[PDB]
Amino acid sequence: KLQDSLDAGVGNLVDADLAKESAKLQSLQTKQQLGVQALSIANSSSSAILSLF
Amino acid sequence: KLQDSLDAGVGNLVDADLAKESAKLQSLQTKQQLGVQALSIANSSSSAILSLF
Repeated sequence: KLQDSLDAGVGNLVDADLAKESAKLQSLQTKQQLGVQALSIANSSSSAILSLF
Repeated sequence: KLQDSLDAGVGNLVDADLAKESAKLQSLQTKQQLGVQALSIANSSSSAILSLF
């Protein structure tokens, strides 16, 4: 019983809660796509000046 | 006879009614599956915003 409680305690110390990581994963994938889109918007600022010339 | 009645009384105090636990077990397994499905629905809320960009 003592060996089982030491192993369960190690699990309390280091194990991930995977049900919570699933939510973090989905939101982070959406954030990465929005970040690529925002960088694409920032890249195009120079093209606006071409119209004046 | 007194020893048998003391042992039966301990059983009245602590024993589980397993026919009732079988119903609780089945309903709880269904509830766990529905909870995983509900968490899966909640995880997907961010993906709706990607359409606007």
